[PDB]
Amino acid sequence: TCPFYKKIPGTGFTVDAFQYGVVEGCTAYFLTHFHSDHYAGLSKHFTFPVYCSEITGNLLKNKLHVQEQYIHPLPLDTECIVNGVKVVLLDANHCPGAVMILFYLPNGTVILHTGDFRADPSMERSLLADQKVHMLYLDTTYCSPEYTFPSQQEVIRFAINTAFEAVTLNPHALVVCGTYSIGKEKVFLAIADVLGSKVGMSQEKYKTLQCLNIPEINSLITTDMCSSLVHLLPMMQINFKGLQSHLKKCGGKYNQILAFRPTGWTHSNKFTRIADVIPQTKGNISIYGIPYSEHSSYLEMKRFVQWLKPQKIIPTVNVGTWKSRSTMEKYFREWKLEAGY
Ligand code: NI
Repeated sequence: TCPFYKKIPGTGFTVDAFQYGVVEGCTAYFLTHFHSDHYAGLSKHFTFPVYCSEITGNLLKNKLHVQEQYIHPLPLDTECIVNGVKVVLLDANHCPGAVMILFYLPNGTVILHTGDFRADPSMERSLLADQKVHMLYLDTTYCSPEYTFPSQQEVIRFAINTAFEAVTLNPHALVVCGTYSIGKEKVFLAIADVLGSKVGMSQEKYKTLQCLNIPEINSLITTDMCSSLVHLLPMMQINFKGLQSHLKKCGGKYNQILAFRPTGWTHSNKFTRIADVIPQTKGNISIYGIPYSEHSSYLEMKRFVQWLKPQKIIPTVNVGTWKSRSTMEKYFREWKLEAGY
């Protein structure tokens, strides 16, 4: 049965609620982005209307085989009527195709559902500036002050410099990057660009990337492993065993692997600077864990919420324990008392 935080009061709408069967009263199912916890339950046998971005729509059709007739893509930054309710989709600065959804209820209440997001100051000059928000359905993944990590720009700078240095010293070194979902494409694309290479990957991952509307993508990726010195592999293969096995497969073309594991937050963040990160090494294999986040840091989240000044906050992440829920409620009250709303 569908939890309260996936229901939109005063509508027949749900958000990211496809694993509960037919939801009584739901006339339109919104999907914020193509991550499996959020789409869990959709398949080619779904027959209710699905509203989403163009990109999410490409992925539902090609990867999940949902039928065309039930896919409803909406452009971003555009007032749209759905089943007689005005809605707007906003870029969530998460993975490709990810949105936030603004709902303008028939009684005058305005609701923002963030989906998954990485808050940014640029959101303060979107259509959110223009009117008041009563209720906020908030991605609270990292809602605790221990959660620090650097900017995406700093992390990409570290990766580009690390890779270019290693391959310029040893032209026979291979770079490998792990992936298990869409998102974080900048990691492998920025590294391949500095090396003057395409990125090689499986047929299944190539297909996924072809759904994402990335400009000039045909110039950046390929299924021909041999021609490429940046390879993508499943995240589960990013360990000494998996990589050894992969190097065997390249037929004596390379004698060193340098590998990247983009993680979310890891406790090494509370002591160390990005500059000072060191790999795990065994032999001719080095693995770097880099903190490339597509969710808000605690400070970014706090800034956003203090700017928006919502009347009520409903968390959508970390909701399963009493201790989590109580901790999040304490920070919302500090923020409100500090800012005066
Ligand atoms: Ni996500």
